[PDB]
This record gives sequence, structure tokens and C-alpha cells, in this order.
Amino acid sequence: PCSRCFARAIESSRDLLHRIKDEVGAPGIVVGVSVDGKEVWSEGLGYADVENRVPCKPETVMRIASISKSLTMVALAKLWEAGKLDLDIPVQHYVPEFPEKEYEGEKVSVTTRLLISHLSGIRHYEKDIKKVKEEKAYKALKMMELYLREKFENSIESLRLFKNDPLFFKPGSQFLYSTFGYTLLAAIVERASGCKYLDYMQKIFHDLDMLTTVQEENEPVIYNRARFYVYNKKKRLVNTPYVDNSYKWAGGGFLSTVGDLLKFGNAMLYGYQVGLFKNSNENLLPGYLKPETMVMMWTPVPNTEMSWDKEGKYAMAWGVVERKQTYGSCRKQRHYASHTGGAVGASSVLLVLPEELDTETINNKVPPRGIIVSIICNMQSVGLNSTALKIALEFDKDRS
Amino acid sequence: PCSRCFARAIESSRDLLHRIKDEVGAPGIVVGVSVDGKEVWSEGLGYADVENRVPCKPETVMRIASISKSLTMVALAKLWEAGKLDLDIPVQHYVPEFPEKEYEGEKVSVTTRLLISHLSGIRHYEKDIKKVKEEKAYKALKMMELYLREKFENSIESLRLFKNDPLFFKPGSQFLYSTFGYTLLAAIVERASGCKYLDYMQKIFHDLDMLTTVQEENEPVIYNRARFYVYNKKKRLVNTPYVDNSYKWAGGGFLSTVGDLLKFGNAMLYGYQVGLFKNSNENLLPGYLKPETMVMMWTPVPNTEMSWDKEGKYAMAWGVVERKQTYGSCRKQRHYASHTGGAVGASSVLLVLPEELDTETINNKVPPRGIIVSIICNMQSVGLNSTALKIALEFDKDRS
Amino acid sequence: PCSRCFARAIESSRDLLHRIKDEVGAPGIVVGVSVDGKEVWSEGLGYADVENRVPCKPETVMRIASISKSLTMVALAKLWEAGKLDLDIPVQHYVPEFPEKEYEGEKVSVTTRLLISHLSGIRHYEKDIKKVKEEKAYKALKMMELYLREKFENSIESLRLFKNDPLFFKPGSQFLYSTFGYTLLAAIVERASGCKYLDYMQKIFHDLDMLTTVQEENEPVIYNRARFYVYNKKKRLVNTPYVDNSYKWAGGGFLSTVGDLLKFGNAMLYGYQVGLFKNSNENLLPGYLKPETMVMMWTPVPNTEMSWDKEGKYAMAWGVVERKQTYGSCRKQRHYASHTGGAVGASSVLLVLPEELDTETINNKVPPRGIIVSIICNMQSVGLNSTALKIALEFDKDRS
Amino acid sequence: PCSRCFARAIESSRDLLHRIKDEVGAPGIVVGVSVDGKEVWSEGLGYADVENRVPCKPETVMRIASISKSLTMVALAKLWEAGKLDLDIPVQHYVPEFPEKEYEGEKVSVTTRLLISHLSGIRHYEKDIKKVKEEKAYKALKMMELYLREKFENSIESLRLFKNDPLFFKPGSQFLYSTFGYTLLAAIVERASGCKYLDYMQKIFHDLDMLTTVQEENEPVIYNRARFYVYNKKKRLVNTPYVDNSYKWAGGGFLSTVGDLLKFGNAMLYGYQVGLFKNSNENLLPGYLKPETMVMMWTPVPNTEMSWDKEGKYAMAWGVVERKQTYGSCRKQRHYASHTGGAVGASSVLLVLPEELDTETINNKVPPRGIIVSIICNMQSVGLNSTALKIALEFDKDRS
Amino acid sequence: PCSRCFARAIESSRDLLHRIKDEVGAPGIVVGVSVDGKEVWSEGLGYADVENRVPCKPETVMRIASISKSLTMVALAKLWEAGKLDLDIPVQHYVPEFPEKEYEGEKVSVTTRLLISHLSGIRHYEKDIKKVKEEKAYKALKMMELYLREKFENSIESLRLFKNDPLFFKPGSQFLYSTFGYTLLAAIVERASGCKYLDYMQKIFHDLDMLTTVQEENEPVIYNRARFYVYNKKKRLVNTPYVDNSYKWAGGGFLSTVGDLLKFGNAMLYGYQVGLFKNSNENLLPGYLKPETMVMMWTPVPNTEMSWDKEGKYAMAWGVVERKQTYGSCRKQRHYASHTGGAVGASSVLLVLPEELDTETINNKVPPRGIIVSIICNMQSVGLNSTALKIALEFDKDRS
Repeated sequence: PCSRCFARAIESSRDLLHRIKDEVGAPGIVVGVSVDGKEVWSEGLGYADVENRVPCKPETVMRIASISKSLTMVALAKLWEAGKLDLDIPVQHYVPEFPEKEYEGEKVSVTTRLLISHLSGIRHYEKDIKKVKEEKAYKALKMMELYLREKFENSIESLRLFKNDPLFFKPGSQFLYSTFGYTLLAAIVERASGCKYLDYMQKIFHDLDMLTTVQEENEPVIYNRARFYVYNKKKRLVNTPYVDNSYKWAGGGFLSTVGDLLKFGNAMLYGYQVGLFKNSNENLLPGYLKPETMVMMWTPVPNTEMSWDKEGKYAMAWGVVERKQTYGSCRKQRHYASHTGGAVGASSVLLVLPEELDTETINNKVPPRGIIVSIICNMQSVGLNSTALKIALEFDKDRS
Repeated sequence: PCSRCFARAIESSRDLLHRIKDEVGAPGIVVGVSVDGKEVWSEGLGYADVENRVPCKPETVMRIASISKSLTMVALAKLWEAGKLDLDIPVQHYVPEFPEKEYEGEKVSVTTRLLISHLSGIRHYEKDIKKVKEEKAYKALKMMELYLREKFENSIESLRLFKNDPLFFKPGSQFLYSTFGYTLLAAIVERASGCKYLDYMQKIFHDLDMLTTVQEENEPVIYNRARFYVYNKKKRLVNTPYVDNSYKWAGGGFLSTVGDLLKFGNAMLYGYQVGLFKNSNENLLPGYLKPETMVMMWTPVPNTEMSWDKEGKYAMAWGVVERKQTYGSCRKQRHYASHTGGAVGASSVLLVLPEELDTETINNKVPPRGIIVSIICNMQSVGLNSTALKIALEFDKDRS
Repeated sequence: PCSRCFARAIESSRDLLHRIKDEVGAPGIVVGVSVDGKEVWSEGLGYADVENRVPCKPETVMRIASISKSLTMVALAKLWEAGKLDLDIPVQHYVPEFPEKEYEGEKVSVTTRLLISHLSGIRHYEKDIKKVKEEKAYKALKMMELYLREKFENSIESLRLFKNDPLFFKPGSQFLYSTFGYTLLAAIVERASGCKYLDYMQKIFHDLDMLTTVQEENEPVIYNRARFYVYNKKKRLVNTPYVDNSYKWAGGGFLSTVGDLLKFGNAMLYGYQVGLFKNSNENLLPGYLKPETMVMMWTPVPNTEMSWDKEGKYAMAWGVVERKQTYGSCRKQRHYASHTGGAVGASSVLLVLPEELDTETINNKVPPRGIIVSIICNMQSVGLNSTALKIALEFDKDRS
Repeated sequence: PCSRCFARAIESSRDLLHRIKDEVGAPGIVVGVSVDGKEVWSEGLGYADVENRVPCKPETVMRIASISKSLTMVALAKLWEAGKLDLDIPVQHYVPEFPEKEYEGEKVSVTTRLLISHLSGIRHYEKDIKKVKEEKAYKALKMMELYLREKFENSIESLRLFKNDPLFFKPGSQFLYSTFGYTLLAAIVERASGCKYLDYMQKIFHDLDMLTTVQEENEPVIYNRARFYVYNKKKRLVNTPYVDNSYKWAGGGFLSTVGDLLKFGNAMLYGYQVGLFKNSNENLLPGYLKPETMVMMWTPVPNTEMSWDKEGKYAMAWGVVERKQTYGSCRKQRHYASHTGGAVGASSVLLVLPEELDTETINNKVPPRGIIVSIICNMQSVGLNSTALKIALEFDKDRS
Repeated sequence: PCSRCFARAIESSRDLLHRIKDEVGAPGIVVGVSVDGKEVWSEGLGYADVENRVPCKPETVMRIASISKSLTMVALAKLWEAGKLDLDIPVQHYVPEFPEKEYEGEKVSVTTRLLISHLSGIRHYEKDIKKVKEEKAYKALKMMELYLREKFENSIESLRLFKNDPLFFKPGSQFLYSTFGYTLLAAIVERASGCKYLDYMQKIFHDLDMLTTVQEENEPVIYNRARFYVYNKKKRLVNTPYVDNSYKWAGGGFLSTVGDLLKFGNAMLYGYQVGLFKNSNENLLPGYLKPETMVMMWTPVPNTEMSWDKEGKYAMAWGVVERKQTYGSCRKQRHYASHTGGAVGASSVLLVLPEELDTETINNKVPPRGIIVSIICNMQSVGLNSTALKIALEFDKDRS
């Protein structure tokens, strides 16, 4: 009966996946979805490796990009729950190597909270400050290094790329997406925890049963590793140039499968929703994080912009769209959290759709309720947020 | 046993089709192959219409381009066999509307034979004579209107586009591929036969059992008609702009399926090979064209260039590669004839691979022997000659 | 009957291949053999790609190394037959960019013949002249950059690596294997022919029917491309680090399959043996190279050393062992030519075993007679010369 | 139907075996698995003897190492059930030859229970106490003779190697893996039982139907005996030097096949699970050991470390991982027992995966339920625990 | 198995029926097909009566038009077999009421054979002889009353409409389709047989089991009688004006269902094919008509034109296309007989597709072999010949 009921939504999801794959022309794509904490459908299309004629499989491993930032935020929250990390203390307390910076001749300080929400003013890959300022001013008026090859031994050495770069804007003033901030966050994690960042992340993965997740390293052998392709100026499929992501481990230097992302999403959803089911049953296992911490996360922050959805705002390393209803019989906004990551030669997305719970459902139902959708692709510059949202809505509607 | 033996080559052909489709990113592709005058495999991949989710089928209808030129040449040969057409007589005898032209102040004349081999010097879509001359000179040194919307009532009116254009080169001097020459050939056919060109072509199709072949007209309903797509500057799939091909009926204004192309190729092969099996059996039916005419066709012409194969030369509206062997244990050139046609939003190819016959095979075998491969695609600027050649070679090798 | 007779030697060859694979521990290996100009056996063992579980196939593509030097020598001989190249003229005539060099304050000149036999004194990857001199002196007494990543646009720019390096020894005095000499030879070929080296090599491959042979480039897609593996300090299989071979195109920057190597060997054997069968039949096709040129090649040069066989001497870009018989009932030396190439993460070998022809065999036999053996492996530092010789001897013995 | 259902998991297990064999480069490997007390799959890969070209077979005999310790523990438990052995009595009661030892000038005693769990402080092959202490201290801070040739006539004489060696740590204080402790245990068994250790072990094997199990002796003929290989400094396969294991009979001086290990595991599982099925049926045969004794075994001991799995603890001569579940939707720990043994030139593993039984399954099912996996290899320093666990999980999932 | 095999062709036939119905816009359509003398599929689409919302059914009764002419020819053949009718005798022998006519002042006579093939020159509904002559002359050069309301008591009185009309052309000279000739034929039948035409036709229907066939009369009640519709000048569906067909009983004044037409076609096919199966079995029942008479029928007559198929010729009240094959691998003409009838407000078609029989099929097969297709529509001016031919070809191809 579970599969019999879940026989129409799977077809529509497969049709949407074919539609987006044909629209973008990607060689292959893998989709994985979990319903109420239980995986119900996993499928792959196309070829993981065009040269060797390797078909896509649910066990295929690809890049995840911003999922690394999400996991870094999870590690930061775990450290903060232990009291070893303090958010508003200036970063120079933990990392004296970072020099003190002044904006417009004024003494300013940057905190971990500003770094999480990309409000510290740390520059992005773009170097010309004038171009960035002009673009931001134009956007405001309208509203009113990537291919590096060097390998970095330690996270501290990675700071050399941007330690001397002056701040583009005043801290906590303007939203500016950046990735070096997460490198600084990884350095903070290493300093506070006293252990290597990779070891801590591996321990977290083992605790979360995310076995297949691992960093990007060329020398070690990694099974079911796929390839990445781009279209050239002649509209012909070519291979992605080889790059090194040793300095972007917290900012996108990770690989994983759909199952690990589904497990991570289910764990996050359980941690969020456990704080409400406690009054109904005391036999439920405690969540991975305290409910207060989960409420602190996924909370929209003012003056932040959600790039892949204009209706939402940037939460703590997440994109959250709040429930909204303004006029009668008009558009009803749904509550969901998602993050889109785009690396070179690949694209990915992870979406969480919590269920709306009344006072009667929680009486005789398990705490983890919702839909988790994960889609990974081996083509760069692909937007999969809308497709994931549509698939999640279809599954929610078809849930018997 | 026939299908059991033809179980390995089909898999390899399908793999090659998938490879080329993924390399070019075409939404859909259809393949049709005939062995020894009998169709053995037809298959389609992708979606004929992305918007309406229509899968590709062997009955799908797409543009054919240069197959129209091939059929026009067939009609010209049929008229010439009846004695109503004379090749070397100047075209002004049949079409007085075409003005006499002089090159470098010298009286020159153009014949149908020059028009067939693209040696008359008639300009192509390019208008600047200086650019064409510079390109041809550069090519020689190295060796050493499309989106028109107007509908044309009659073929005579189509001459207005290029009747006043001066000749780019001396007739019969330099090879220059052009399509208006075939419009002039269609006018010649209408004048000589005394009937409409479309009626004559329809009669030829009915004789050749090519029922699904028809010209491109928007108003009439045509079943299983597909769509055409292009990639924009943002590497996103878009729709092909609407165009009118009333003036390019002989030059690419036709639609057909794989089966009709296979039938046409089989008929041409039978007409070519009937002249040799006559001494073995007098019960064989006569070919559609006389063997002498078939020998006159498919004969390479000097000073002509085969664009899609540097090892061949342009025959009479065909691309023929002659059998060649120069050194021992070196490359052995195979004998085959093919023509590649590329229109807006679509691409197609038709290849004929005659079999090598000894004095013993013809004693107890039917006259039509060879492999015919036809591939049609709904993506512009695609080269399918190599894939068709590989598929034909695979079938020839696997022929039990 | 041909396969029935060739049923015992194939088993022994497969057993020897398994033995060497287990002895070295290579993940995969591919073998290809041709008898009397006709391929009789092709087989692959292991996995081409351990990560994606891709089994080895006869169509697998791997590095060839010194086969590139052999092909460069073939191109040089082809140019010399046309009279455009003169061996003993100093290289400064064709390449003025190379500065004149003096040894021990004496004016000396280097010729193409010295470069071919590695007698010009050009340094190898080793930089310390003292160590090289000490090693050579120790060897005489006993007898009595690789991981570069930069891409080079043109062959002329590749000379920057060693244009200012002083000569280690007097030209034509001591044998010293080197690869930059073949880069200089490629520059000479480009200067003399007036065309790009890659275009000339592609034309040669097309003439020789070596379609799958192509240079090493990461961006273009190459089907059936394999991977390369090395053993680390912990005796665990790891991946080979990514390297660029733009400056070693003539010195090992090429990829090919077993079939192309077999075709090249058969062509060379036919060119060698055609000069003797001419008196018996005038219907034989001329060889790819003149018999006098083939006799000039494969001729041992004094003061040269064959690294992989102490019983032979270095010919013109080949390793030739002459027929020898000194005492009665003692070891009888066979005549064969072979070249072993070893790149990073891969190893390969190509062996030619000419047949001994009497005055009676040539009366009623085809000119190309002999055994060609080709073995390619994806493990570095592997010696496959002995295995190839044993397989060739087994096939020669078992030839009914 | 049993084989039809067991058609997918076998393929995955074979693929994993190939993967690990290629990763380590072992010449050969043998796998044997039993499902619910019935053997379902046995297979061998590679060559048992590279020199004589002997392929691996399920009947191949190799070293087992720590399986000897497991069998010694089984014999000790059997003796203890008869009341002839007392655990907490000092060993000097049974073996007066062992001198009394004092730690830090304090009278201390060692018991059989301490010896079983490696808590007696008996030194390992390492002789320098300072190095061992430094290594243990470093490990604690981070957390916060082999090639002997002499033959020993009797187990008592084997004590001469370590009878005078002072204890490294206080008894029952720190975990320290050692093998001489099991030699002392064998001496205890000989003293208490009054018969030879080998005779008692042979009787146990005969009772357990482990016919092929036998000690390592060069003089007697043993059928299907394999060879052992190591990689040298030049990454070339070599032969293992000849060694004598007369003093390590309880510590690794035994040989067996996969079938005997499967039978032993099935017997242990039946003995463990018989104590629960008694209330459902009185017709079941009694287990080889009392259920209370089986519960006493496989019980994790505090302050012990499981070397091959950080998630488990060292039980009585076993490695047991307890079932664990801390957070919701997080990693769920499975309950299993396994032991990994590594000798010179060979490696082996034995894993037991008990099934989770509810109150309904035991009503109509046989007592022995679970999966037993045994893997033996002829390459030293190989970790096969993860592969065995994955194979067992695959079989459990695929169990129809 | 019969229905399982006949599961694909039915779908294609239904699709074609939907296609033609949508193309013409008919309110309803009914199809009936018989395979090898056994009905296999009957279906109706749309509404028989739009006003009363009556869906179309296989039992729906509609007009048949030229099927009345076919039945009249059958009756004439039956009378001729009895010797009571003589073809070449002038009609004045049987019907003295018809005056003798002279063409161009020359004595001419008309026979029943001329009337059957429409060669007697009797005028059609058109009255202006000049227009008819001009149209026929134009057609030759290119190649090189309906709404009457009066009721007629007897067939003799019906001759008053055209008894005084002069002949348009010389008898037996030019083909001219007409319906008054069949009225004269009905008068001939009444005179020769001595009984009423309606009684004879009713007896024939009873013999042929065509129960539902009956003439068009308003007063009597006829069950399942449908309605007829036409499109007005405003492209809106309207009702067909009431008309009387008392004088067109032999020329289209009849109603029937699909089953009766299928039975009639099966009887005709059996009568045609019985003459060949006689030598194989003497137990077969005699056909309704002698085989010689059936051969005389369905025989193309020179100087006759088949209006609905240019590839055929008009036989005796039938349209027969002969088997033809002129060139190799060209169009192969199939042998079939069909007749299309078009009345006011309705259209119908009946097609017979005989099977090709070899010397082996007739040994162990029943005489009636072939496909019968009948389609009736309630929209005027509809051509259903092509659809019926396609359906018959599909059934023939799909016949297991």
C-alpha cells in the first residue's frame, strides 16, 4: 500500500527530472527523496562518466559545495553548545594571526555571528572593490582564484590568500556572500576544539552515519567517483579543468551521495521537531542538537538576501522562507528551508519541507515529519531549487 | 537466427547514438538502417517535442535539407533519360527569364551540369564577393535570407532573389556550394516537363513508395511533426524561430521519415547494382534508372570538394569516396556514397555502403546488396557522417 | 583450422600475462598480437578504472611513451625522403633560436643524426652534471620536471626549459638517453615542413590508419580513457598525480590502443621486407618507406647502449638485436626490434620479430612475414620486454 | 527460489572482494559465508600458489592466527564448565614453574581472567619497556622473535622465552595485547586437563566437525596447502621466509579452511541463541556450551580496546560491538562479534552477525539465526573487517 | 491468444478513426472489421443523434449509397447465372418503354454490360451537356434532383425523369458515372424476374443473412435509425433537409449496419476463393456464386476510371486495384477491391483485401482468407478509402 500510493508522484518527479535535464543538457543527474524520515525513491539518469560509459547510480559521488558550509555551521553549533565557543567575542581571541582591521579609520571588530550571515564584509573572489560597490549600489537603486592548483597543508596557511585584503564594507552593515569567511570559521573551529578540522568533521559524519562523505583529494582512491563537464564556446561537451580545493574544504571542498544528504536532512528535521513532541511522549530519543539551538538556527536575519529565492531571507547558513498570508484567497507561502550549492562542473541542492502540525497530529505520530529532497548534477551553473520544491510539493500532496 | 546474429551490432549502434546525442546535447534523435534491402532496426531516443512531452518515434517527421537536392537530381536524371532535357545546352533555352551574364567582360554560359556540381559560380547566402574571394584564396593557399518569412507562389518568382546578382567566379572554374542553383534547376524542371514541380515530385514519391515525404507548409496538418531547438547565448534550450522555406523546396524545403530515406537508398542501390547481375539471371526486374545513368551519377568530378569528408569528391549531388589502396598494410579506403544535410534547428544524414562483389557471390545472390543508414536529428549544426559510417561498418562486419 | 592451430599458444600467452600481472600487481593489462600481418588475438585483464569498476578492453586507451619517439623518427625519415631535411647540417640552420654551444672551449656542432641516437650530449631530467658524470664513469669502470603542470602553447616555447643548459658531454662521444632532444627534433620538423607538428602527425596517423592515436589533452573528451595507479609507501594502491605533457609530445605525450600499434608494426615490417620480394612479383604495392630508408633504420649504431636488453644496441629510435652465432650448439641469437616506453603511472612495449626467409619461401609467399606483439599496462616501472619476447617466440613456434 | 533470491547479494559480495583484492594487490583470496546455519556461497579468486599456477579453491588451507586464540578460549570455557578450572585462583596453583612477580615492590597475582582479556601486563614481542610506556602514554594523551626458527617439544619449554621478563604494567590496570599469555593459557590447559594440548584441541575439532583444522608442521603432508607472499622494497612479489610456530600454537599456530570457520561460527551462534528458544520448543538439541557461559562470553570488558573497530570493546577473546542508539534519526549501531587475525604472509577474519529476534519470530523459527562471514587471504597486513561487515549487511538486507 | 495478438492493431485503428473524425469534424462514426471470415472488432464513436444524446453503437443504421449498386450487380449476376438474362441483348427487349435513341444520327444500342460499367452515356444529375463535355475534354487534355421529395410508386415510373434525355456520348465510348443507369437495371431486373425488385432484394438479404438491411422509408418504424448533419455557411452544425429516395433504391436508397456489410464481403470473398480450394478438399460448401462468375466480376474494364483511387480501374460495380510491380525495390501494389458511397448527410466505405495464397497455405487452410473493413459515417463528403486501406494493412501485418 505504501508503494501503491506512492506510484503517481514518482512518475511526475521523474518527468520533472527529465524536463530539467533536457532543458540544461546535463549528461547525468541523481535524485534522492525521503518521506517522514524514511527513504522512498532513489534514481539516476544519464551517464556519470561519458568517456567510460558509466551510468548514473544512486551511489554515485559528486561535489556538494555549500553543503560543506552547512556542515561547518552544524559543527560550530555543536561547539557552541559545549560552551567552548562564544559568538560575539572578536575572532582575534581565537586566531591572533588575523590582523586587526579598521574601516574608514574607525576601529571595528568582526564576530562569528557576522561571518555566519556573511555580514563581516570579507571580499569574495572579485578583487576590484569599485566594481563590487557599483554593483551593490545599482542593486540597491533598482530595489528602491577559482581555478587554483596549489595544495594547502593546513587551514592556517589558507588565510594567506585574504589576510591582507581590506574589508569592502563596514561589518554588520551590508550582506556580501563570501567563502573565505568559512575558511576563517574552520580556523576558529581548529583553534577552539584543539583538534584538526578534518578529524572533527569525520567524527561528526560517523555520528550522523554519513559514511560516504569525504573531502576532495586526488591521490586517495574513492569508489564511484564521477566526472564533471562544461560546454565550450562551440556548444560541444568538454571536460572540466583539474582544480584543487584544499583551501575551500569548509567552502565547498566535499563530496557526498544523495543518501548522506537525506540522512543529514532527516537528522536536522528531527532535531527541530523534537522540542514539540516532548509533552506527548517521554520515550523519544533526544535530538542531535538542543531544540533551542535549532530554533536559533533557521531564523531569518534582517538585511540578508536569499539569492535563489526572492521570497526568503538568509538564515544561519541556510535559506528559510517563512509562512506568509496577506490577502484572502491569494498566494499562501509555505515554510521550508533549502540551500543551493554550485561548484565548478557540478551543481547540487538540498531542500527541507517541514509538515504543518496541529494539536491532534502530535498526539499519535512520530516526531520526524516532513519531506526531504536532494538532487545532484554534474553540470555547472544549474538551478535545481524550483524542481526540488515542485517534487517536494508533489510528494506532500500525494502523501496518503 | 537473423535477429540472433543481429544482436551485437545493434547494441554498439545504440551506444554510438547515445554517445553522439550526449556529446551534442540534442533533445532527440531517430535512426533507421536497412541491410541488403531489408529493414532490420529502427529506434528513437529523447523527446520529439519537449513542451508536450512527446517521445521520439520511428514515424517522427523532421527536415531533411540536402535530401531535397538529391531528389531533384533524381528527377533531373529521369527527365534526361526521356530525352526532354539536354545538359550542355545553355539554360536560357528553357528559362528565358534568366538574363545572360558576362564574366570579366567575356561572354559565358552556364549549363545544367555546372549547376549540379556547383560550378556555375552562383553566389551563396553570403553577399560580399570580396569576403568570399578572400576566403577561397586563403583556402587555396593553405591547401598548397536564411530566416526569410515571405511565401513564394511559384518557383519562377523565387528567381527574383538572385536573378540580378553577378556571378562570383567564371563558370566551371571553381567549386562553390550554393542553393539558388537548385532553385534554377527546379525552374528548368518545371519548364521542360510542362507540369508543376511539386506534382512531379509527388508522382516520383508515389512511384518510390515514399508516402510520408512532403514539402514544408504550415497551414496543412501533418501528423507526427516534430519541433526544432537551438541553444542560446546562455546555454539554455530555446525554440527555433519560425521560417518559410517556399523558395528552398529543391534546396531543403522537404520533410520525411527514416523509412522513406531507407527506401530511396535501397532503390538507388538496386539501380546501381542491377547492371551487373543481368548476365546471371534474366528474371530480375529492371531498375528505376538505367545502369548507364547510375554509372554517370556517383562519379567524382574533378575540382570539386566534399565538405564532410576530405577523402572524397563531390559527385552529381552526392558525396562519393572511391576505393583506394596505395601502400601495403596501410589504410584501405572503402567505397561509399553519402550526403549530409543541415537546416535550421535540425540535422540529417543519409549514407550508402555498397558491398564488394566477386565473381562467385553474384552467381547465387540477389542484386541489391549493401547497407543503408539514415539518421535524423532535431538540433542544428550536427555532424552525423562519422557515426553513420561507423554504424554501417559495424553492421557490415557483423553480417553473418 | 587457423584458430584450431592457434589454440595452444594463446593459452600460454595468457598464462604468462597472468604471471607478470601477479608479479607486479598491476590493476589491469591489455595485450594485442598480429601474425603475418593479420591480428589473431586481443585480450584484456583486470580493471581499467578501479573506482568506476570499468573492466579492461582491447579498445582501452593508455599512454605509450617512447612510441611517440618512434613515430617522430618515422616522420623525420618521411621528411628526409622528400629532400627537405639534411641530417648532417647543423640544427641552427633550421632553428636559429637554439644558441651555439661550445664544449671545453671548442667549437662543436650538433646534427639530427646525433639527436636521433642520443649522442648530442643534451642533458636528461637530472640537473647535476657531476652526478651524471660520476655515474657514467662508474658504469664504464664496471664494464671494463617530470611532474610539470604548465601547458605550452607551441613547441618553440618548450625549448626554454633546456636552451640555456650547457652540454654534458662532447657531441657524438658518449651515449646519453634524453627526451629534450626529441623536442628539438619536433621543432626541426615544424621548421622544415612549414606546418604544425600535430597536424603532420595526424596526417601520418590517418595515412597509417591509426585513428585512435591522439595526444594527451585534458579538456577534449576521449572515449575509453583509462586511469593510472601507483603504490605508496604503505603498499596501498593510490591514484597518479595529475601532470601535463604538452612539452613531451614527441617524447611521450601520446595515447593509443593495441590495434594502432599492431598496424604500425605491420606497416614497418612490410616496408622492411618489400625490398626483397620485388624480384618475385611486380604486383606488390610499394611500401610506406623506401627499402633503402628501412635498411638505414634498424641499423645498430656503435657506442650506443640498449637499456632493456644487454645483447642489443640502440638503432635509430629502436632497439635492435642482431642475429649472432659464435660457438657450436651454443646460444643462437634471434633478430628482432623492440622499444620499451615507461611513463608516469603506465608502462608499454612494442616488439617486432621478423621471420627468417630462405630462397624458397619468398617464391610463393606474401612480403609481410613476422610476429608483432604489443602490451600496454597502467602501472609504472614495469618491464614487459621479456614477456613480449616469450609470447612472440611461442607464436613463432606454434605457427602451423 | 533460495538461489534466485540470493542472486544479487552474491554479485555485490564478489564485487567487494575484487575491490579489496585489487586495492591490496593480494595474489589470492577465499571467501565463505553461511546464512541461518546453512552455507550458501563459497568462492576463491586468484592463485593459491603463483609458482605452480595453482588456482584458489574453497578447500585451500591457510593460516588463521587469532582463531587459535578463540579456540583456546573455547577450550578454557569447556574446562571451566566441568569445574576443573577456577578463574580467580592464581596461575601458580596450576603452573608452579612460573615464578611469582612483584610490581613496584608490591605483591601482585595474575589470574586466567586477566590473561584472557590481556590485562595481566605480560609483554608483547616488543622488548623495550620505555618505548611501550611512551606509546601508551601518548595514546592516552591523544584520547584525552616473530621470525623464530627453533622447534619447541612441549608447551612448558615455550615459557622460557618470557618467564624471566618483568611485567610491564600492574595486572588488571592497562590493556596490553599479547600472545605469550595464550601460551601460558595453553600450559594451564595442559596442567588442568592432564592431557596434551594438541590432543584436547583435536578432540574438540572432531566434536565440532572441524576436520581440516590442524597445527602448522612442515614434516607432515597437508593437502591443498597454500603459500604466502610479501612485497619487497622494490614493490615486487617475493616469498615469505620460512618460520616456525611451535611456540605460537595457541597464539596463531593453526591452519584451517573457510568451511571449518563457518561451522565454528554456526556452533557458537547456536550456543548463544539456544537459551532463548527453550520456552518455545523442548525438542531442540542442547548447545555445545551452556547459555550462561555464552552470555559470560561476548560480554564487553571495561578498560579494553578493540583494535580493528573503535566502536567496540574487547570481550573474552572476541571483539563485540554492542547495539547503541543515542539520537533520533542518527547512526544506529548493530550488534555483532568478530575477530581479525594477522600472521606473517597471511591475513584472515571471522565475523558473526546475530539477527534481531522479536517475540513473534521465535514462535515458529529454528534457534540458529544469523549470518556468518569468513575471509582468508595470503597477504600480510590486510584489514578485512570492513569488507566482511559489508558482505554480512548485504546478505542480511537481501535475505528474503 | 487471438485477442492478445489482436491488441496492438486495434489501438492503431482506433487512433486512425479518431484522427479522421477530428479532421472532418463528423459527429459520429462506426467501424466494423472481420478477419478470415470472423468478426474481431466493432466500435462506434461520437453521438448518432446529437439532439437526443444517443451515442453511436455497432447496431446503428445509416445510409450506404453505392452498396445498393453493388447489391444490384449481385442480383443481376444471380439472374444471369440462371440464364434468364442476356447481357449483350438491347434493353428494349426487356423494357419496351425505353425509346430507341440515336447518337449523331446513327443507330446505336445500349446493353446491360455498358450500363454496369457506366459506358452507356446516360446523363448524371448535371443537365447541361456543354458543361459536361467541356469538363471531360479538360480532364482528357490534363491527362495527356438530388433533393427530390416526390415518392415513386413503381420503378417503371422512375424512368420518367430521364427517359426523354438524349445521350451525352456514344455508348461504350467514354466513361461517365451515373445513377439512372442503375434505375434502368432495376427495371430490367423486375421485367426479367417477373417479381418486384424489393421482394427479390429482400430474398437475397435473407439468403445472405443481412437482416438489418432495408430500404429508406419514412413511415415504417426502423430501430436504431441515426440522423445526418451538414455544416452551414457559418461553420455551425445543422440538420440535413428531408429528402425522398424512392427513385434511387438501386442507386443509394438503402440502409444497413456494419455487420451486414461484413457478412456480404465475407460471402463475396468466399465465392471468389472457393474455386481454388476445390482440389484440396471436396467437403467445402459451394459458394453463393460460381467461381467463373466471380472471376468475371472484379475484372478491370478498359477506358474506365476509379474515382477514389487513381491506381485502379472500375470493375463491374466495384473498384479493383490489380497487383503490380515494375521496378526493383520500388512500390509494390497490393490487390484489393473496394467501393465508396456518398449520400446526402452521410458517407460510407466497404473494402475487401484478399490474402496472397501460395501452394502450401491452401493445403491446410479454410477457403475464406482475407480482411474485410467497413466504415460508416453520418457526415457528407467524406473520403474514408485511405483510412480503411490503412486499417486493413495494419490488421494484415498484425495477423499472427
